Amino acid sequence: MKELKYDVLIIGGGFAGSSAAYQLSRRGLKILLVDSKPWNRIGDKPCGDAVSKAHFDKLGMPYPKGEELENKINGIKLYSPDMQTVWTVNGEGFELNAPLYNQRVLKEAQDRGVEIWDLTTAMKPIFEDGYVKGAVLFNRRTNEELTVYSKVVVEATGYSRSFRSKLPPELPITEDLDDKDADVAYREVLLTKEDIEDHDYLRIFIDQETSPGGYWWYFPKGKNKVNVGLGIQGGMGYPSIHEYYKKYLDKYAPDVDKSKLLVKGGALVPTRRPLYTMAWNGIIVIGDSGFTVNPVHGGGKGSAMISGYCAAKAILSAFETGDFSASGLWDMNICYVNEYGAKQASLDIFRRFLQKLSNDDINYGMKKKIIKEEDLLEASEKGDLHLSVADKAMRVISGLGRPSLLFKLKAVAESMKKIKELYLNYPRSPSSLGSWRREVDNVLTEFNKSLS
Ligand SMILES: Cc1cc2c(cc1C)N(C[C@H](O)[C@H](O)[C@H](O)COP(=O)(O)OP(=O)(O)OC[C@H]1O[C@@H](n3cnc4c(N)ncnc43)[C@H](O)[C@@H]1O)c1[nH]c(=O)[nH]c(=O)c1N2
Ligand SMILES: CC(C)=CCC/C(C)=C/CC/C(C)=C/CC/C(C)=C/COP(=O)(O)OP(=O)(O)O
Repeated sequence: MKELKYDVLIIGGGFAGSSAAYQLSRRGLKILLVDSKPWNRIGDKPCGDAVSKAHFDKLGMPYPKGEELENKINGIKLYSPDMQTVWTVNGEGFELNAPLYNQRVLKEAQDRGVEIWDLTTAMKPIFEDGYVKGAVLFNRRTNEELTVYSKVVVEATGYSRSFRSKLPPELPITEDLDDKDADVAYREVLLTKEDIEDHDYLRIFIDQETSPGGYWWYFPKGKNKVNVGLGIQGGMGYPSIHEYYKKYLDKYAPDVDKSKLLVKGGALVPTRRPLYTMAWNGIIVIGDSGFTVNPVHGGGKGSAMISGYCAAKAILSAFETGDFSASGLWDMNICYVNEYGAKQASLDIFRRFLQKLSNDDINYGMKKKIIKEEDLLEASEKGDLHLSVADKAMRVISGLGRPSLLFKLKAVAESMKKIKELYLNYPRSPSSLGSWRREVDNVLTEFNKSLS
């Protein structure tokens, strides 16, 4: 078989892989990125396509321009199940043409020295002496099977986790996730018959009956075009999401023209803390493959880009030291936990609480102003549930005259506090990973039982 030598092999060219490629470019490294999809389809996984502007501003990723930016976003309207209470959170963001932006990032990375092979699948790892050392690839453009050696593989295969899942199962980098720690989500993009009211605002609709464990959404892509969809929690035995969509679409999108559909599709999305380690010998995992998605609102394009930024940093450091061991690449973990992972862990707890609340609970809490709509924004910043907020919330619901899980909010805050402390003390080396992990698992196990 043909054998090639690269510094870095990036597997997957979505927001995660393309960010890593972009952030590693113009540095004199020999980099190959591969994706199973043809070029003009790269980036087209079903998504609501909404990304906060802050992520581009902090990472130095290109702003979306032209046909890439479908609609400027100025905030989000959050709807109670009975739709009688709406909370507004203001903030700048973009409704993207995801494939068009994604492909432009890749083409610029390519112009900046990164080699790209589309229609190419990494079929199996090269693994020897405890190290990932590359991949066997099948290039369906050339109908060639190729062996590529790399100092580091960047695993950016999305939810498929189609490379790291083929590594020896004893390795931390092969960590799987519980079925209940992901959503299935489905969306369509449609034209609308009436102008879209406040089209610069996303709409998110909480409802445990029409989207159990997730939510419905209505994300305008223009004055007369909307991305509408829902996500529901996995591992709960729920019926087909396509059947939820058909049944309740009219509730959330009565204005759409069902004859003018531009795109439709679904996929899985992780909703948990990240991989306990995103680094091992000769490999870093990023994006959905590394469980980088915000457990509460399900947004992962922004955090995918953050994970690509951290990966590039750790890899550049590893080429300085010559150390591509787990230890040599460990800054991946330190960087990612700092930038988003600790926040995710806190929100992993909070998610579990939200998914157990009833519609009556959520209607009541929102109507009684259990929190300010402004406290929502502060909490979303680092995923913190502060004392004064929790205490006030408890006083607000103190008149409620039925059993409710809302009264567990104080204990939720306590568990969030516990897990945040653990992530603030992320293991400085691989040799501490195991005992730290068991501490985190114990916090989660104790929390689960508290809600049962
Ligand atoms: C319906 C729906 C809606 C939303 C969202 C998800 C879903 C399903 N999310 C989440 C967000 O879309 C998601 O977190 C990111 O797109 C993940 O990007 P990645 O690059 O990690 O994976 P992604 O799956 O995008 O890319 C993985 C790539 O790897 C390739 N690949 C896989 N295995 C391979 C192999 N062995 N060899 C070669 N290539 C391989 C695939 O071809 C693919 O291009 C979201 N996020 C957000 O911020 N805003 C939102 O609006 C939403 N809404
Ligand atoms: C549909 C699924 C599965 C996920 C969606 C993921 C989401 C909700 C993405 C929204 C991203 C977006 C457009 C955010 C902009 C709106 C907003 C409130 C941004 C807040 O960011 P900040 O910059 O911190 O706010 P400020 O500008 O007020 O400081």
